[PDB]
Amino acid sequence: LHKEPATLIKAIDGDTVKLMYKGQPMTFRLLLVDTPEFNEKYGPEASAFTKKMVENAKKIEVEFDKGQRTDKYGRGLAYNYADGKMVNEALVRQGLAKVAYVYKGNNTHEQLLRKAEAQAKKEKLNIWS
Ligand SMILES: Cc1cn([C@H]2C[C@H](OP(=O)(O)O)[C@@H](COP(=O)(O)O)O2)c(=O)[nH]c1=O
Ligand SMILES: [Ca+2]
Repeated sequence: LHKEPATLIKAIDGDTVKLMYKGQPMTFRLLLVDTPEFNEKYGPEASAFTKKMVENAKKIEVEFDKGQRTDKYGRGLAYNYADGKMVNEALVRQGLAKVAYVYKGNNTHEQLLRKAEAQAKKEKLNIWS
C-alpha cells in the first residue's frame, strides 16, 4: 500500500474525518475500526482523541487498501496517518475503538490492529474497562 497526501478540512467524530484529497473535499471513514457514536459511552472521548490527533498533525496522509475505496454513502475508506502514526491503530490501542468491519480484500492491516486491541484489552483501557 501507498501513503498519499491530504489536508484536514474538519474533525467529525471518532472514526470519520473530512479531508481534502486530490484537491476535493471528502468524508473519510477509517478502515477496520468502530468508535462509539458521540451519543454513546466513550463516544465523546473517541471523537476528542481523533480530533486532537488530526488537528495537531503537520502532515496528514491517507492510504487506500486493495479493495473498495468508497463506501455506499460516498465516504472514502482508508487508513489515516497523522505525522506517520496510524489513527486507526492508535484508537484501537487506546481502547477507544473495536476492530470491526473486516471485509475481504480491504484488510491489509487487520492483524496489526488485532494486536493493538489485545494489548488495550489486557490493560483494561476505556471500552475494555
Ligand atoms: C468501515 C466500513 C463501513 N462500511 C459501512 C457498513 C455500515 O453499513 P450500515 O450503515 O448499513 O450499518 C456502515 C457503518 O459505519 P458507521 O460505523 O460509520 O455507522 O458503513 C462499509 O461498507 N465498509 C467499511 O469498510
Ligand atoms: Ca461508528
